[PDB]
Amino acid sequence: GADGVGNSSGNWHCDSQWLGDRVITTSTRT
Amino acid sequence: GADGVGNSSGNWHCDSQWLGDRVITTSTRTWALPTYNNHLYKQISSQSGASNDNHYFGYSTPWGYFDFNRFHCHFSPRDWQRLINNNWGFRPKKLSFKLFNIQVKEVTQNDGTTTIANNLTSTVQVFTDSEYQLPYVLGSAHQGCLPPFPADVFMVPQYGYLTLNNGSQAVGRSSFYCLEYFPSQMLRTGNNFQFSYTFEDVPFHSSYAHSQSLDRLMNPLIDQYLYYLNRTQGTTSGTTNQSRLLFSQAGPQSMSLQARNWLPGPCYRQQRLSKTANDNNNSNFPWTAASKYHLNGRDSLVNPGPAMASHKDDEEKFFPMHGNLIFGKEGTTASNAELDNVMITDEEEIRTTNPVATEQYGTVANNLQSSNTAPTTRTVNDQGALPGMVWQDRDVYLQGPIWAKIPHTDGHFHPSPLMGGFGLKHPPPQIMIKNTPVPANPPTTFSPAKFASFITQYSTGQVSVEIEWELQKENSKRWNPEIQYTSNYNKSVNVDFTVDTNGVYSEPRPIGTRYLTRNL
Amino acid sequence: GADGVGNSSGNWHCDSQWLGDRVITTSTRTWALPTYNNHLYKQISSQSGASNDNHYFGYSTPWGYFDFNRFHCHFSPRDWQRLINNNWGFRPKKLSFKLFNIQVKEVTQNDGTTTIANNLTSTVQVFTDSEYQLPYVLGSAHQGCLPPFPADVFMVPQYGYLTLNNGSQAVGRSSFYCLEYFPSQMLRTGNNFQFSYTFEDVPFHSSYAHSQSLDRLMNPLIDQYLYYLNRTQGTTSGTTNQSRLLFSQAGPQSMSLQARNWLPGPCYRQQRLSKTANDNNNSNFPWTAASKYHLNGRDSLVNPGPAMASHKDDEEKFFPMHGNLIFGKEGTTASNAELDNVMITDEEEIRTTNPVATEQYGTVANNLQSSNTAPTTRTVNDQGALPGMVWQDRDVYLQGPIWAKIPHTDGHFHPSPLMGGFGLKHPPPQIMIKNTPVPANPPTTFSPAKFASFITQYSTGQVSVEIEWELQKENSKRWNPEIQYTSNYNKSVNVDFTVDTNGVYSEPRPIGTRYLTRNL
Amino acid sequence: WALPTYNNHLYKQISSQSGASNDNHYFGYSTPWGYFDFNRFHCHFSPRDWQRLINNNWGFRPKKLSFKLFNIQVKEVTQNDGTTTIANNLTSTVQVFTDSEYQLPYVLGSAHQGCLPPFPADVFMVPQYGYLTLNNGSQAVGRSSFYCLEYFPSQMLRTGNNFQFSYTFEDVPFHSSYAHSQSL
Amino acid sequence: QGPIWAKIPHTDGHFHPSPLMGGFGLKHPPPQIMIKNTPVPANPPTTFSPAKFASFITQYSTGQVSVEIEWELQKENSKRWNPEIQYTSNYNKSVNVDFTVDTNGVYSEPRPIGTRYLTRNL
Ligand SMILES: Nc1ncnc2c1ncn2[C@H]1C[C@H](O)[C@@H](COP(=O)(O)O)O1
Ligand SMILES: Nc1ncnc2c1ncn2[C@H]1C[C@H](O)[C@@H](COP(=O)(O)O)O1
Ligand SMILES: Nc1ncnc2c1ncn2[C@H]1C[C@H](O)[C@@H](COP(=O)(O)O)O1
Repeated sequence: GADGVGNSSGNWHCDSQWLGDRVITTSTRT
Repeated sequence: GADGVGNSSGNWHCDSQWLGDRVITTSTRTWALPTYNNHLYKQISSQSGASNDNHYFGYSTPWGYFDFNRFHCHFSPRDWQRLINNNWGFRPKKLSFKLFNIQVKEVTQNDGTTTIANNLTSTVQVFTDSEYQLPYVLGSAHQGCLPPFPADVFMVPQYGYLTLNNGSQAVGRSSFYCLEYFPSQMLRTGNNFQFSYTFEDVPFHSSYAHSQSLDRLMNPLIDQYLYYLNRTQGTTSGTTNQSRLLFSQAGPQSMSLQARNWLPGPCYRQQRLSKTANDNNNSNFPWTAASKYHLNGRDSLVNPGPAMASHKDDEEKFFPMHGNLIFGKEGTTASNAELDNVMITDEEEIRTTNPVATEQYGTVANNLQSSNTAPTTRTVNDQGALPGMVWQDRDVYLQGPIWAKIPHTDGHFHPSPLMGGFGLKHPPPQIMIKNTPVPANPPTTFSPAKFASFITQYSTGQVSVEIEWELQKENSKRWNPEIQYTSNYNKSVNVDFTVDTNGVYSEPRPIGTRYLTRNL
Repeated sequence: GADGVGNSSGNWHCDSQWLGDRVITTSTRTWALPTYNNHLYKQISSQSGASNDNHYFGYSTPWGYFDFNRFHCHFSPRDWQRLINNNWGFRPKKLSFKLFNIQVKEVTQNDGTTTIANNLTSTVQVFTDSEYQLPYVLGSAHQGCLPPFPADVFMVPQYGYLTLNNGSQAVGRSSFYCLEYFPSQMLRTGNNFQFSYTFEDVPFHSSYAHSQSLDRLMNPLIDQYLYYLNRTQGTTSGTTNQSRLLFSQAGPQSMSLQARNWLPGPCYRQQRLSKTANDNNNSNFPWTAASKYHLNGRDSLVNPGPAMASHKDDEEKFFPMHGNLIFGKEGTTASNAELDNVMITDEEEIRTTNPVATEQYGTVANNLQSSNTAPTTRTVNDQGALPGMVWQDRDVYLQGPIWAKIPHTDGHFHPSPLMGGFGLKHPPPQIMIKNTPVPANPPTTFSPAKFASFITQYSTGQVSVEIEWELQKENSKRWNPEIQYTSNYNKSVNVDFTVDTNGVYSEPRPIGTRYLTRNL
Repeated sequence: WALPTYNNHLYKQISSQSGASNDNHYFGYSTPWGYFDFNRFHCHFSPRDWQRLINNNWGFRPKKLSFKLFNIQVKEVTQNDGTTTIANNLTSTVQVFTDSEYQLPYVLGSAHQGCLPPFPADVFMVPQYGYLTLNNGSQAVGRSSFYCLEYFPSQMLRTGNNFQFSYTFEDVPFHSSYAHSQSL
Repeated sequence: QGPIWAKIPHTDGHFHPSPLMGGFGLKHPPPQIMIKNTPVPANPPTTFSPAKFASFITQYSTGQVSVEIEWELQKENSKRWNPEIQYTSNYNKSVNVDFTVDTNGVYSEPRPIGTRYLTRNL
């Protein structure tokens, strides 16, 4: 990825939901 | 390439992998560049009566330059080991030069505090002397190369050149060069510089040492069918036996008398020195007794002369007066350092093809012997070239020079860099660099006077050099093991080729290249 | 090829015919091979304190080898005549090696009678060093070549090689070679061996001699337009005539003073010897007064040095101290033979391009002459190479060496075999041969001990070598007849180049190659 | 290689000496057969090769195999008076076979001698085959096994005959031609 | 000069089936190759004998043998900066040459040779 100065290079993804068969854990920290 | 402010114009490429047939060395370092000569070209020259053999005339340029004419710039200690211990020979092939991540910081001394900030709108200028129109100042063992250790930062050297001179003065045929009269690419932050070069055909280096000798080349078991004269008088000496011409058939017994097909390499005798500071003469002779040449009535020391052996067997203490390259250990003043502070290189692998540097060359006749005259012998101290001579060149060490620009003259003999390496007609061109001058504050009234008030600023960024190396694999039917370079497995203080307690990389010893054996 | 017991695996091909443009020499001889070193590799070395310049270290191998590095191996006396008297020059082109009609005889000493019989189920082993991994021991004037006379039988020599050594001892960089670690073809009776080789590009030999001279190259009738200085003082000497600078225009009169474009070949002075055992000094100086070189602190005699002329005009009795190849007559001990038992070769055709071996080289200045100082002259005894020098190489004789393996070093000058012939990077590889060891009777109980009880046996058979030769025809506008080699038509005792009363071939004299004249 | 006639063309029952040792008791047989072995690295690698190998590779392993017997000669000896004469018995044969079904006791991999000489120029004597079986002291049990190598199909060779054999190693982990720079 | 392989015994269980003396543990290792001289009856009697034959002509066999083995290699991939230790011959002035025949033709292996000279991490 390649962008600029006043443009965030990512979002705050921190969440977890279940699939009954599996689970996805998303974590974001500073 | 063209991008923006908050976008890196390059990545950190520093690695090396092998192809068995060849090896690619990628190296990246961080560099810093000041403003040299205050944005000015200056005429430099020899001090008014300060020295005679050191007279000179030239100029100092506001430009800096990049250099990596050292093997340790590209190979790591380990890689160099693999290379040395496995290959008959090797050579340079391709080249990739890259400049990126440029930042121009301008500094201001306000009160008693130096503040440094970003001057984004400022540029830097690069160009490569590919037409070879600027004096080639590389291949002279100068400093300012790329750091052996990748983590180290370096300062970009300044460009200065010499010209024809008559003492402290110059001749009308001298030449003044302005690097501003060269088209150069100017770069802002986010701009990068690209360059690709292709090495010419140049003979592999000798990463080998001969297991045979010049005089020990024949068959130990069979006798020659040729005859030589070995007795001029000594007969059945008793009665009436003055003299008689007697010839012998060469045998394994007459080993140093047999007919020969080849001669040793040329020579230029060097003075013998001992490392023991008491074997030597109690006199200062590093100039009045050393071998030197002179041009235009100017003495110059013949430092790395023709390739000659350092010492004969069973000595290993007598080195030639500057008969080899000497490297200075890390942290050691440039002025009169101790013997235990330098690393002297031993050229004892070329004993079989080359004459000993300090020893003589041989015997020559110089009279018409007869009943009236006794035969005379002359000790030859200097030998030009001869039909039938065969020699091995010097050696390259992990920290030695790589290439050298063969001078553009009417004639050359065996154009191999005396300091060692690859002699190139057209070597990796010079890459120049300089901070674009920024005028400080100008007056509201017009001034014809030369501008000399500039904003103080320095540049910084990364540089990347990729080189491909062709390899010559080893094909020997030697039964017993050959000698290999290795680290001392013993319990040790510091680790060879490593940083210390306060972060300083240090190269313990010089590294030869000749560990593998090939015949004659 | 693969056939049976009662079927010859080859024919006797020995003949030579001419193509006017080239000549093919076919040669076949009968060979015999013993069991060398008792099926063992032995470490050989110099005697514990027997000699100093003759120290050595190497090994003795159970293998034999084939050699034909002598011209008389291929050319007959007559052919050599045609060749010499007709061609400007010549060279090697192709090669065909063939082994056949092999028979393995095993011998047993029963009581007081040696019985010899056939061991059909026994084999012999051949292989050719084409990768040049075994020390090249050929081109050293060794004996064991093919017999000059076709009817003669020869013994196949033994292979022995030398290595790097430190006196009587060896270095860790020395090399041990086992010829068993080479893939070899094993042959039973009815098997044969085949091999084809192709010579590289190598300059024709000089089967000619110059009719002009270096200094006698200009025009006898016209004067030069160049000027030289010939008078420094001698003026109209009488009144007030101390000195004056006077120049003359070169004329046919000032023949040895005219401007020159070229120089003679290099030189390395040799001592002058007389064939008359009374002209000489009453002292034994064949080592203490002879020209020699030294490597690694080891003296070696410079036998066939640079190509220099043997004697000046009107002498023909003074030969250089080993300044040429000397051949031994048939039937003459290897230890101190008489002067009337050897054949010394005269190099008196190269007088026009080469300096005299025993004589000096010339005059050199070595001071700044003036009113205060008298001009000084130095007799030059040793001259390296120089821009503008031109020389002729040595000569090849009917019984001289043919080729020589140019050593694999970093550098060579004028890589022509000092003993004469064709210098080859890749010369006709070495062909090895040895009788496959046959275990004698073994014990019913197992023994880990090295086996050393073998059946005694020797091999025999024929060998064939075919060589093609490219020729350089003669194109001269010489009006008068040139000199030709010829036999003495006079009533004679024995016939030149022939067997005697009890069957022994003998080569009367050495045969030069330079009988035809070409200009400069 | 050289091969004698072992056990005088006879299979012999061997066993422990009647009360000579206790932890060394044994029972087996001695066969008239010899065998080939090269279960030593120096049989294949030269000193130099071994160096290249060692100094360059993380690890290594065996893959394929090619066995060949040739140039066979059968010499018969006769002691006439006080002189041993040796000659050629062309019409005589030799017998080879390979235990590929692994039915004969595997006697290799026991550090025995008789391998191929480290040095190529050296000649060696072909060892003799002998095997052991279940034993109760100096005696044997009923469950012991007697093997006759003659009950195996074997190829007989005259002079000019040769023997051929190809084998393929199974999957076996590389050897550690390395040493750890870290510790546990 | 060490062993190469070893036949893993055919039992109900093994743990870490590596030859204790070192090398490659093989379920099915290079089979055994047998050799023997075919018995040749000496001179027989004109009268028939049921007795076991034990009079043979004394004879021995000889010839060549060839063994070709292919070896898979695992190359070295280390980012070690400083040099590693290597096996080498003593470059010093020496008596006899390591791994060589002597004055009367006897090959001799000076020292044992390890295999572990290169370093890898954990
Ligand atoms: N480093 C290097 N570069 C180029 N040539 C080398 C070098 N070292 C040795 N030589 C030799 C190889 C050629 O035979 C010869 C050409 O010389 P010339 O004067 O060009 O005819 O110079
Ligand atoms: N016998 C023989 N073989 C090869 N070359 C010869 C010989 N005799 C003379 N020369 C000359 C011919 C080439 O001009 C030169 C090449 O030298 P180089 O050092 O190869 O550049 O050497
Ligand atoms: N030389 C040798 N041969 C085979 N396996 C080896 C060897 N050395 C170590 N191992 C290990 C590798 C497998 O993970 C394990 C299988 O054991 P198992 O009992 O087979 O389940 O044994």
